[PDB]
Amino acid sequence: LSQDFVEALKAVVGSPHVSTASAVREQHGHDESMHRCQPPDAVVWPQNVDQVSRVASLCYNQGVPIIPFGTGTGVEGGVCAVQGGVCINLTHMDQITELNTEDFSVVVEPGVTRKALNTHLRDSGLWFPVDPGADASLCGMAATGASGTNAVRYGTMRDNVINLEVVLPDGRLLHTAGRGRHYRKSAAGYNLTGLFVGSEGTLGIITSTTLRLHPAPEATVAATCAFPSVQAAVDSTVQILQAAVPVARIEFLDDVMMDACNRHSKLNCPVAPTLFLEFHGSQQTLAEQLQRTEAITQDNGGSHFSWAAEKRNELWAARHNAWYAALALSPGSKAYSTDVCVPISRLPEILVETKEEIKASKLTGAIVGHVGDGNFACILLVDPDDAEEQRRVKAFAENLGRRALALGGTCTGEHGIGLGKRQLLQEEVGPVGVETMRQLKNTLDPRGLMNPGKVL
Ligand SMILES: Cc1cc2nc3c(=O)[nH]c(=O)nc-3n(C[C@H](O)[C@H](O)[C@H](O)COP(=O)(O)OP(=O)(O)OC[C@H]3O[C@@H](n4cnc5c(N)ncnc54)[C@H](O)[C@@H]3O)c2cc1C
Ligand SMILES: CC(C)C[C@@H](O)C(=O)O
Repeated sequence: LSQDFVEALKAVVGSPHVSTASAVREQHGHDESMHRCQPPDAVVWPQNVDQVSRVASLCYNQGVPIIPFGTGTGVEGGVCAVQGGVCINLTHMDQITELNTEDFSVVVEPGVTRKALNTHLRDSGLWFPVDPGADASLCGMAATGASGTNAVRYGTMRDNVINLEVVLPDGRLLHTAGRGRHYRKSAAGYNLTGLFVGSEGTLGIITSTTLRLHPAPEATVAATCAFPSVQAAVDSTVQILQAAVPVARIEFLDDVMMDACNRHSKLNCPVAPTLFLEFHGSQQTLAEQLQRTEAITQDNGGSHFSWAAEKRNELWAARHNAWYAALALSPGSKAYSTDVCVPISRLPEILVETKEEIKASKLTGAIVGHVGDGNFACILLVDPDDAEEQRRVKAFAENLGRRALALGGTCTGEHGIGLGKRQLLQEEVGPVGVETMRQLKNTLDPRGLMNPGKVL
């Protein structure tokens, strides 16, 4: 970047809020993925939406790529500056506004995390349910189309984003459903909100998200259930869903994952393929749900439920930190991930096959997953210097993605495409799907400067 351009950035946001220092750029050049750190040419922290718009307009008109940056917890290289440019760290805009408890809605800026929102909401009787394990930017979660353990009951980001404020690549300000609007449903025009959820910073910069809030459950029960086999745990999951038990959380850990979590959390669960379960209801609807869920797990060899405020928090903290538990197995490893999602009836086939394929290869791997959605992740731990191992693990991940596609599923349930799944996406939606997505990309970002090299 020229020094005139850098001074122009400083004129917008203030000198302390622009950095061209290599260390600062390198910290913003990677996420949690394997994709090589590619440092942006500068990092900029806008302090308000007007500044976001002016930074975007300056970059766009000068041919400088723009990389939106939330909390940098993505796992597909979304923030990697493959073509250089300006990384826009959005987290100084950290205000919660327009809290409408009577309407179950709130507006959050990119610096607001789920933990901050739910802390702000304690005593309200409301909470925000979509819970990635990282305390991520809520606007980043809208950008990636995130889900979480609670999504099986309470929906994904797509289900819970009511409106978005978006700075388009050339700086124009768009309120996807209209400025200030919030409602339960609409047929008014084309739904623009859904287009920007899961856009990963390639269509514009989300500067606020209007979120659906949910009533806190009357009563909560959590438990773990150990199984003799992966087949037994996943058959139980499918049968629980087919019986329409409205479980709040249903999470799978294979024996490898469970052992890693034990070692990283001082849980001490039996080392076995395991379901972490949570139920929400009145003290008596719970008794009904438990009754019927235990009957199904018992049919498949599940243990009697090991019951879990403080022990349940411990349970879900261990689950949320599964990524770090797996990385801690061999210190220094980074890791590759998968994220397939299949029709639920095909979930037993693909999980059992994945476990078998992990055994049959040199590969080390742990399995954890939002199986209530038909979704799971492989965590594939690698040496950052062993190029041969990385080639095998990438080949494994691509084969797993293609197997999910063969079953009618999707290559990513929640993490997104970034740099890692672009070729799988082309196979998933085919030539007319690819061209259609590209046409939408081109009308919003004619110059191709909005997070280039990602998704498409
Ligand atoms: C331990 C751990 C557990 C996780 N668990 C889950 C899980 O259960 N479910 C799940 O879905 N993900 C999960 N993730 C992945 C990650 O937390 C989510 O993808 C999250 O939504 C990323 O948010 P972020 O702000 O950190 O993203 P970043 O890495 O900062 O950015 C991700 C992508 O979105 C873009 N972007 C970010 N902010 C904006 C914005 N305001 N406007 C436009 N584009 C933007 C970036 O350009 C990039 O392409 C987990 C990650 C970790 C490390
Ligand atoms: C970090 C991801 C590979 C796993 C994450 O999505 C989770 O469900 O804990």
